[PDB]
Amino acid sequence: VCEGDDIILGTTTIAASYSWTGPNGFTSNLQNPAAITNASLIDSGIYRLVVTYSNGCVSADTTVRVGVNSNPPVPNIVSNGPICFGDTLVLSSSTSCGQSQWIGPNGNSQSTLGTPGGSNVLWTIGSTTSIPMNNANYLPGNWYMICIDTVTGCRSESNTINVIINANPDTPAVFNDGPVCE
Amino acid sequence: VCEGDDIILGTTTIAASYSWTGPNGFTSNLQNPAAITNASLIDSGIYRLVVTYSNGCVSADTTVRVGVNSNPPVPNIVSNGPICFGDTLVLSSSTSCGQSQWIGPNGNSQSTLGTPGGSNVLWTIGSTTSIPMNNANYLPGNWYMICIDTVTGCRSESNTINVIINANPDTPAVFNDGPVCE
Repeated sequence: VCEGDDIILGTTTIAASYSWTGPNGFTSNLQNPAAITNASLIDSGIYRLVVTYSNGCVSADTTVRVGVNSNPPVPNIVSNGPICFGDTLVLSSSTSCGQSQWIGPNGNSQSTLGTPGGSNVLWTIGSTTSIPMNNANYLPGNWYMICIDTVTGCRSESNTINVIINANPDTPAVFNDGPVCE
Repeated sequence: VCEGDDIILGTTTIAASYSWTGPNGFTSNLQNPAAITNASLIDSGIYRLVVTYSNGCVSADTTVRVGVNSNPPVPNIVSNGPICFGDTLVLSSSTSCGQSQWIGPNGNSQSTLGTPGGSNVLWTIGSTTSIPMNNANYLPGNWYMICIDTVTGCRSESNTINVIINANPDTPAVFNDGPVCE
């Protein structure tokens, strides 16, 4: 499991009494002990179960070994600052992440965050993404990043940045006083 | 352990009953007592364990001695104030710290906070750091400092300062009324 997720333990057998023990004070007498929610690295270890039958016989102790994975460090996103419209928008971070899923004003759904890699500015295979002006996601507003661990499946969310894209003023009109003598 | 960290106790043997005692009211009857979280100096001391077997025999009391280290005092960071761009930025503190890890807008990751000492403005071997204008980290914004105890491994975070770097105005254009008679 990855930190913050739930550790689900339980058995499928039938008995007069159940006895569970484990790491960080864990204990239970049920077939399905309450989930260990918001699991931490301290909860990793060996969970064990012994079962007592109505005939007074006691079964052999068996085990479940639960590993807990760390999430990637919280990344710090840095933008190019108050970029002028038409210039390439670059969002990056110094934190090393396997994959990086960028959440813009259009984010957090499968119709936007399509298959990673290739020409996909919102789901890259490293921490830096470049968004051209001719791109649906070239938008100002609050951006964040999710670091994806490609080995464990763990995710860690970033800080939030306000991307500012400035407008280029219109071609100005220029007028004069009309014909003038030499 | 260092204050704020967790004290993890437990045994590896098999018994009918376990009995733990310790400092600050600690007691448990498990093979793996709940962690003492957010450990304080008051939790330091001798933890002890006695184990009872199913045959009625009781083992000898053994010990674990847990020391708890203090964190460095919270340092007060002082900057040079509203420095003009191009001048050297100095961040310092009166608190004596073994190493000092500076967190700027690019901080808190291994790609930024590289090996301490030498030409590394973000990870020094004392409380004062100087950032030249020709440096990636010469940035305005919210800075903090982490004091690192090089003997115990303990860390203590600082206060937060807003560093202001002012722009130098552009070379002004100057115009006049054109040719004038003597």
